[PDB]
Amino acid sequence: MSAGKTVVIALGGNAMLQAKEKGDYDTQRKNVEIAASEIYKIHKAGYKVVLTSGNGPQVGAIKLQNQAAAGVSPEMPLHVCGAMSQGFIGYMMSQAMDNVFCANNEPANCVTCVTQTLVDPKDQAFTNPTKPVGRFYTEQEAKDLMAANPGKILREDAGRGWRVVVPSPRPLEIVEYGVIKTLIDNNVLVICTNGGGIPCKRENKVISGVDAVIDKDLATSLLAKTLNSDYLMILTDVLNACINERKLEEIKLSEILALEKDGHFAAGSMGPKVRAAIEFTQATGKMSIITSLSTAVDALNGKCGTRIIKD
Amino acid sequence: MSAGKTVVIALGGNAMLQAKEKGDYDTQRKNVEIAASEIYKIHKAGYKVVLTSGNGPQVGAIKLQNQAAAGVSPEMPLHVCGAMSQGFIGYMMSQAMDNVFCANNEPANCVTCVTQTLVDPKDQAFTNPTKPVGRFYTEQEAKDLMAANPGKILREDAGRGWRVVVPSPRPLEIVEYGVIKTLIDNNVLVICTNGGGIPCKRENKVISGVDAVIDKDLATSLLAKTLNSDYLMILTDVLNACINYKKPDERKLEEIKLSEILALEKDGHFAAGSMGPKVRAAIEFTQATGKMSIITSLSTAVDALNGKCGTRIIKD
Repeated sequence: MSAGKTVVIALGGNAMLQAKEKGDYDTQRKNVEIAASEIYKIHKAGYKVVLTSGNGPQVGAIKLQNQAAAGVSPEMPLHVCGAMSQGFIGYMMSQAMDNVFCANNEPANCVTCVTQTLVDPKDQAFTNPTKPVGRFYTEQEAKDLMAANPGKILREDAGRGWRVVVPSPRPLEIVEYGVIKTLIDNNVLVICTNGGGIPCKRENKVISGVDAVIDKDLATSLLAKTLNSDYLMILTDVLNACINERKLEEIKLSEILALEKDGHFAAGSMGPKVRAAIEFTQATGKMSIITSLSTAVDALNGKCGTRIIKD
Repeated sequence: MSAGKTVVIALGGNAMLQAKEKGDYDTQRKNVEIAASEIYKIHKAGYKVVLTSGNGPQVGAIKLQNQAAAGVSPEMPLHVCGAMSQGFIGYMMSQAMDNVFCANNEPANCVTCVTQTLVDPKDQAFTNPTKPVGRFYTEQEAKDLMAANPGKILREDAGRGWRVVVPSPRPLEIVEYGVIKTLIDNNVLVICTNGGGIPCKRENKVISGVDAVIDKDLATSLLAKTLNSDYLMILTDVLNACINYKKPDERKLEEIKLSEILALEKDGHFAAGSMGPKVRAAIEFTQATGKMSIITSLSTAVDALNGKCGTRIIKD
């Protein structure tokens, strides 16, 4: 209710895609329903919740489809693809949270907000795309893709295969900030900023879309401190941050500020996750949490996960 | 504006598509920008605004893409395509509204909500798909593709040419209504119900999508009344709903009593007509609420609001 602290939670890939599942609808739906049941617990413990997600595989299938059907229907640019993934991802999430609400005989009170994020158009990211999207290929398939379509680039994504890559500039402003705040002030569980937000530039007072995909964690950090949130929570499948064996539990700003200059996090898909938690904790004095989707409430209660706090 | 009366406006194909126009992104955006200018004037008059739209050409496109790409990427069902189209269309609309707000040194206060609409799974519509979506085809390009595409049904979209046709079951409930009313109470300009809502059924307390495209005027009419909005406004490309097309008896519905338009409906004056569901929709709002419903063209909206034009349906 009106009394709850606010937690901003950035769902990950596996809220939706497990390790090399195929992206059909039902598969993703069952994963979302599993996530929703965990989220619900946080709602029931009485925190206000802002939920975000990645959109990596989902925006990549969509851009793939736009490419493959170009001779048959006009191809949409990458920001429009991002928009369409928000609809789809936002649909799945809003519906499963409505269902878990109703199953527990609570009146549904959840929405998905389409979301734009301003970025810098001449960011270096536009001349070296580095953000993996879509499903995994082999280097065998990857090489034919590039041979086949030489505008497109694949790269190795942490031993899972090869993936198409897109420009990923830093998020500067969530355009729908005011509205998101209005909703949370009003006790709505808000889903927003799916996939980091639709990448846009603002020139001459004109917001127009640009072709990128933003880091979900960097955007949610931005969102969380903009909202002056009580917690930033980034969910994975792994209960903590680890190395090489160091398992990070509660750690102070400084020590983890010290571990990241030494690239404990320049090997993992974990660095900017750490980078996003740090910035938020730095900026707000409030705790950021990186845990598994499965121990989320345990973490809030302080029973587990990597928790980062002020000094 | 906290003092404002609320107006629920359904935008038409022409919000996004004009004349035989191609559906590239830039063309459609251009059209949204034009719609947004007109809308801004209603917000600037000081009215609260909930904006809806169709999604027929855009969801059929998306569905086209999923079918063409099915061998290379998993093909998404129609309700999931509906969701994506809200994403696409709501993004265009919000951005456009944002821009016109900024251009007028007014801070952005606008958002699209993904919207689910409940229907009846047994609704006859499911046995008789009727809603044209996507591009137009020759008769012959069409047969070429129900031999090819068994089950996928096409139909003669009104002496313009052939089109895919899908179940259009009647809307029963806007799942996000409460949130939409909360936004409106807080004076946010809300875009929602784009394409009439993602069609869903609710069974045993579980909501799940069904493969359909709901009439967006029916869904909007339903939303307006659930909101007890002050007006419901359906914007098209014709300044008015009309009677006896091409007689010298061709009359122009201007201000008109509920009783009189109902009877006209009953006698089949709009029946073989694009205005059919639009009149049904305004009737249903006005009959439920006593409030004025308006059928106008995008380019004379405020004048309609100001009572200088358009078909304005008033209670008995």
